[PDB]
Amino acid sequence: AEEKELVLLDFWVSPFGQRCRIAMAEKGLEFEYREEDLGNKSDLLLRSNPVHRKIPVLLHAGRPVSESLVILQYLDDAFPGTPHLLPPANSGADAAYARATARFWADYVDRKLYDCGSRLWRLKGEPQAAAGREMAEILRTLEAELGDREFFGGGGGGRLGFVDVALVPFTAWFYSYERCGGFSVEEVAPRLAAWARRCGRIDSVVKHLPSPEKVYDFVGVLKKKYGV
Amino acid sequence: EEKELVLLDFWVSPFGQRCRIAMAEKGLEFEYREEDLGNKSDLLLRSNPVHRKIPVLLHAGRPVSESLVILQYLDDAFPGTPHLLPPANSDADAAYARATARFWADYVDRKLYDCGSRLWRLKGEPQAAAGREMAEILRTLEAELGDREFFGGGGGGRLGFVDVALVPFTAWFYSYERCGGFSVEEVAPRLAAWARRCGRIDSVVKHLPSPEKVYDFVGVLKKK
Ligand SMILES: N[C@@H](CCC(=O)N[C@@H](CS)C(=O)NCC(=O)O)C(=O)O
Ligand SMILES: N[C@H](CCC(=O)N[C@@H](CS)C(=O)NCC(=O)O)C(=O)O
Ligand SMILES: N[C@H](CCC(=O)N[C@@H](CS)C(=O)NCC(=O)O)C(=O)O
Ligand SMILES: [Cl-]
Ligand SMILES: [Cl-]
Ligand SMILES: [Cl-]
Ligand SMILES: [Cl-]
Ligand SMILES: [Cl-]
Ligand SMILES: [Cl-]
Ligand SMILES: [Cl-]
Ligand SMILES: [Cl-]
Ligand SMILES: [Cl-]
Ligand SMILES: [Mg+2]
Ligand SMILES: [Mg+2]
Repeated sequence: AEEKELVLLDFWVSPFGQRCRIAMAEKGLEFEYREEDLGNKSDLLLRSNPVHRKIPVLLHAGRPVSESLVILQYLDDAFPGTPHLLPPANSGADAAYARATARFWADYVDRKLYDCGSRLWRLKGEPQAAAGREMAEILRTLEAELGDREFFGGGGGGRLGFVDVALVPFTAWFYSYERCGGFSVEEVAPRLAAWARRCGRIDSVVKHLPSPEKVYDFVGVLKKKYGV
Repeated sequence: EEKELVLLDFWVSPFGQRCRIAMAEKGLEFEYREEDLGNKSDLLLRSNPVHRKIPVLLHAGRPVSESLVILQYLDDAFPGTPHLLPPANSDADAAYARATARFWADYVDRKLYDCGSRLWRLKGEPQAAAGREMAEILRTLEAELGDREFFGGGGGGRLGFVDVALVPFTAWFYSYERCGGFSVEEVAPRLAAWARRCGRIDSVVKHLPSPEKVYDFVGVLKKK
């Protein structure tokens, strides 16, 4: 008799499923994690997300919610007593505008990180370097939005907000972006690097993110799984 | 910035048309400004510097971009007006209904625009292929609507989040049919029916062009 029967269909190295893991951890919500083999998807995943057949999928008392950013908003809507990722406009202030800004930047993460990152290990030579330059600029753009704040959330909450959660799993890929793209996050976007180190000390993030070296090793298998 | 709301837009954009419809549904007046996409205004470049795309909604000079974002902003910022998404804490299944609505609106964004463009862009068996895929997409939206009057709640009798997201694309159905070799009536009749019902609603009459005008525009796109 707690809050919820939560189950998460996921894949260990997924940045998208990691979002939902961190958000539940942040919220004190316990869940059953089920590892899926994406080459051998389970009947339950295929039934629970028939449209996309992707993880993560969150099942709350047997009813599925797909798409990581949708699950994140759900975790606020469905559990109003837990610390919120987006400010409730249920208190007015500049809440409405702050929510819109947060959705814009989470959307921007969804549009840029995964796809643009993947080019870094799918391409080689100059095309790879060019993809690296675009990655650096994406990180500079994130940096610019963070400005002088401790977190993307705005703010003074001292904890992870919606955008922070959306972006933080990719901090585990920064190393891989560095080696493949030919730049250093520290040089290109020092304040984003500092943000990644701050986030990296937070228990939810420590728990749910793999190390940069483990991700680099996975990128290694991906780099083979495409050309040969 | 004469009235509170200024919408930077492009006349035939289905994404801007969502915002126009949403405001009309909410009783919110706004100033409409046409952007020349080959000559973007300084105001647009400054307000959406990240993507440089319309629509942009400026509420008392503050920009909100991304059409689905704007729709949610219009509920959040104007809580007294008719809602596109049911309020989470104000059925008691609101949380789940909202997630379902966001899921489907995302589906429209991920499929309609992109699958549709291919239909006029390409010209042969690839065009045909695009055709095939659009038909399954419209079929999938049909199955989510099921026997309901609107994608939104129901009992209420008005457009919700997903209706408004998708409705402008109903003006493009004729063009998809022509370009991709299929019939909406054959592949998704209940969806065709939904489109007709929405087409009697004041906001939709006002802000959507006719299918023929969309098709002519498609023809202008091709010639170029
Ligand atoms: N829009 C998504 C994408 C999630 C996604 O890309 N999942 C990958 C794993 S990282 C997947 O399940 N696709 C399955 C496949 O490769 O067949 C979300 O935000 O959750
Ligand atoms: N519509 C897509 C957009 C692709 C995109 O997001 N490009 C990334 C690299 S993967 C980028 O850095 N774009 C320019 C920017 O975000 O400033 C396309 O043109 O193919
Ligand atoms: N993410 C979308 C995209 C809006 C969009 O695609 N805008 C197009 C016009 S329909 C645009 O502004 N393109 C600018 C250009 O062509 O440079 C939204 O929902 O608002
Ligand atoms: Cl693995
Ligand atoms: Cl199963
Ligand atoms: Cl709660
Ligand atoms: Cl290459
Ligand atoms: Cl902060
Ligand atoms: Cl560097
Ligand atoms: Cl431009
Ligand atoms: Cl299906
Ligand atoms: Cl209904
Ligand atoms: Mg750029
Ligand atoms: Mg700099």
